[PDB]
Amino acid sequence: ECISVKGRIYSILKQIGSGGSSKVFQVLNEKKQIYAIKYVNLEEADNQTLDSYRNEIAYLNKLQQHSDKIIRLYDYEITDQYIYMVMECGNIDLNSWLKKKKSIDPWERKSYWKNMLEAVHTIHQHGIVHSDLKPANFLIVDGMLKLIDFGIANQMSQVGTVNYMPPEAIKDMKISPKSDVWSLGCILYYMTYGKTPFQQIINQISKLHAIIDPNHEIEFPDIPEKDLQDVLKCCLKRDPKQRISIPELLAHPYVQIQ
Ligand SMILES: Clc1ccc2c(NCC3CC3)ncnc2c1
Repeated sequence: ECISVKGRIYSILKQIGSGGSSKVFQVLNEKKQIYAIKYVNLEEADNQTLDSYRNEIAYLNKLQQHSDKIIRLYDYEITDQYIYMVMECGNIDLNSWLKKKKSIDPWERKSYWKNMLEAVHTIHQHGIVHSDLKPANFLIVDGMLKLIDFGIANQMSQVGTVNYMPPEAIKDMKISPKSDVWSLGCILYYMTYGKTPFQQIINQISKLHAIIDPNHEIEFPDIPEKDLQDVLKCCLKRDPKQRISIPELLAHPYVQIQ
């Protein structure tokens, strides 16, 4: 089984990415170099959907040259019927790795955090707020985290967590770069304490109520890394104005010292 993209033939090893109008394949070029090919079927896509797809592709292509913490787009083919994207394969996505992980090495966690800040800072610098950050949006490649997507794509049953959702998004029923800081904060909180801040709340309506409720205090059990603890408290402030920024996070002792 094979796919051609801009003349070049790729043999398929397996399917990574599953279901929807979109599939991801692990593939090899004729020199046996490994890649991921993202395949999108465009037959049922309206113009607004199409426009979001072209817009994410254009941004991914542009911002590549600005950080190596953003996934590599090598090439693509795009017609009225389909998109093929030839991309960096990597080793494993962050969520699948975290699921099979007993505990995280403090050094690795700090390193992943640095990568995540770098990727997200980069998109913010070009006017993009992701607004839907989770572990699955990060790919581990040679012990480096890379951002897989920018959250621009429009649309593609018991999945789609609200665990990383910021309070101002829920009260808004504005989104800003601080919204990404919250979700990053929930990812780091999960890498620190083994769960996300509101993961205990069974009912989703209740969960959303806890997220926005000032009287609902998030717990920050004492840990050896006091700087890590402070990062979490700064990221998980409900008021976006008082929430720490990415530039402030990049100067934080947690990422700078030792
Ligand atoms: Cl676009 C893209 C590229 C690679 C992905 C990936 N790679 C890890 C799979 C073991 C090969 N895992 C999950 N999603 C991916 C998405």
